[PDB]
Amino acid sequence: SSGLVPRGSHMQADILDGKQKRVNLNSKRLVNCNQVDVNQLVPIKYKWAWEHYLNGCANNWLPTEIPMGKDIELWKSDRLSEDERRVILLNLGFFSTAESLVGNNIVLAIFKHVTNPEARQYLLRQAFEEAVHTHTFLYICESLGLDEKEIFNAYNERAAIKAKDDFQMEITGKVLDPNFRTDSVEGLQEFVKNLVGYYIIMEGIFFYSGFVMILSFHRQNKMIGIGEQYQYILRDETIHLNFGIDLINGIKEENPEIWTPELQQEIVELIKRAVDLEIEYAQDCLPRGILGLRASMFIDYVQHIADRRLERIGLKPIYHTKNPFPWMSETIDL
Amino acid sequence: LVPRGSHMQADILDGKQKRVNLNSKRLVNCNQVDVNQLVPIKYKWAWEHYLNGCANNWLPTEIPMGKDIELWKSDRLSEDERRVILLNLGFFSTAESLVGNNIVLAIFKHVTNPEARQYLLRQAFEEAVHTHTFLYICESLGLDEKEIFNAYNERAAIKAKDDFQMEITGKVLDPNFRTDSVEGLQEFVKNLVGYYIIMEGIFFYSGFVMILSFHRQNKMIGIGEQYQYILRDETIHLNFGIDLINGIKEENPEIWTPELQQEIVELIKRAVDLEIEYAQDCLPRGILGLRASMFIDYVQHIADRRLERIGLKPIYHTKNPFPWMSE
Ligand SMILES: [Fe+3]
Ligand SMILES: [Fe+3]
Ligand SMILES: [Mn+2]
Ligand SMILES: [Mn+2]
Repeated sequence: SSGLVPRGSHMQADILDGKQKRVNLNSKRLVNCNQVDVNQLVPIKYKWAWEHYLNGCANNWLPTEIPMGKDIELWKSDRLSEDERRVILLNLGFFSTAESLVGNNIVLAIFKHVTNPEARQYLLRQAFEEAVHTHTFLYICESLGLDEKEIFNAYNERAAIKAKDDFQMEITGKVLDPNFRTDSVEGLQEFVKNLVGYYIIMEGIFFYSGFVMILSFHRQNKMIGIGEQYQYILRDETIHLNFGIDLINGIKEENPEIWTPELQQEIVELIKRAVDLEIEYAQDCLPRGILGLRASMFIDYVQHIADRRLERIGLKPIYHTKNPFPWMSETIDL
Repeated sequence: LVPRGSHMQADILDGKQKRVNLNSKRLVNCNQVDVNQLVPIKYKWAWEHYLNGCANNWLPTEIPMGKDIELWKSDRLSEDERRVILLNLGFFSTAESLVGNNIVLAIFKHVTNPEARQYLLRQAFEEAVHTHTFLYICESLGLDEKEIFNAYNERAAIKAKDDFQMEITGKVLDPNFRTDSVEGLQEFVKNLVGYYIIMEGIFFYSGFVMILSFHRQNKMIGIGEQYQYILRDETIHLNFGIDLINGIKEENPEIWTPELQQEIVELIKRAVDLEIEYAQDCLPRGILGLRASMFIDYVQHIADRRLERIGLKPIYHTKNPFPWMSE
């Protein structure tokens, strides 16, 4: 399309004042943007957000496409230990509802206050991916003949799962309040803490420990169907986390006055609390070791990724621990 | 039988009470029961819509625009033919966002059911794809994107439609809005009629016809093919909307007063008038295969079909002048 503009190829305006509402690119903002029309996608300002959207759209998969026959045979055999089963069941219990918590938070809390069409475009992709992930866990329950009411209620029945999710509810903050606003320093700091709570802590910390447990099974040729689905989930979660980081940093950069010593320290403490709860959860999963996994490795690993998340939002590492699972940064071609 | 250790043991031997009773679940106003837990699924129609939507994955960038680009830049299309294309792109480019934003900002909060929400997530993402489609068309054809996207502020017949949409949206966005009263739930249902029945069910279908008529003549087939994928999505959106409205009615028969029914009929009547006005702005003279008078019949025909689906009497009794749109 480098050819001449043909005559008659523009549409005539019959509202002479309408032109003024065309969106100026440099007037667009991540939050508190009421000066321009939020319904028009164009012109795109946040290329990073649009890129995340395009990348996510290229990652389409469904749980129902992954064969579970071998997982079914292994699950029904005596070849899995009781301790191996416990790891699997606790993870399916935590994940089955965690995805709904992330998904509902995108819609009910985040979307409204991210006043930018290209970022909202990503958010709708992300929320849909959370639906696919919830579907995954129903598909696993039904494939393996598990009691799905038992699995989905896990966060009310297992203390270490509940403590993680109650912590999540607390960091959700006042954002769900219908009268909550981001057009003050306090409001915007509150909103960023929600973003840290969901992108950095829930998706960036609480999930990864489960990923290691399940992908370890996969590495050992056990439950490769569940493992393959978690691989697709991890591919999604990586983008989710990167968008969150970009959103947080962009908001900081556009509103530098919210990023105070006090807020920074508050964020570190929430992350510290999250690390402890994740370690406690890992201890509940592994009271005894399974092949290549024990609770003590998760002390180092959870602290390690916590450091990586901290750096990405401009805060200093605080644990300085080794990563006992370097294979988690392997490229998987799906 | 099942192997030993296939169950998680509770250490909150008290949390089992929070398991969801299937028959406790409701479409709206359901805060007795844990809305985060998907299972047990009560509304199978909603889950079915979700699965069907997921099998329909497409991306506008999968569809070659080479032949469309060549045709757009040549002298082969008349000024009148270009006019139909530009106005439709103008309307659709932002209307998809209006629908997508309403799902999230209005509908999701008040549909207190996980399987129905699951579908809403799919629908909202589908609207994001549709929006991407219009950006892709603009970039491909070298159109002034700000001119196309701002069309609903620049063209009277388009603005009239979206001003009407804003009115029928109601107070649903208001922080003080609630559905736990007859009046509240009636207003919520009117928003559902406004978006599923009117916007998606009438305004969009009329535009489908205009673009797909080009496709039928082998003109702008890249755009046409994208619209076929959009229509495929839109069929399910409408089907879900109709199920949701009827489901809410059945569970809350007190809202479906003679007064509400008549209110809804008047809203559909106005929508019909506005779409006919829009069709006449699109086709002041009429191009090959398209005259404004055919849209008088078509808009009325589909409005009748939508009325029947939500238990209202058809009022126009006009025939379908585009039998192919059925196929
Ligand atoms: Fe995620
Ligand atoms: Fe739609
Ligand atoms: Mn997820
Ligand atoms: Mn649409």
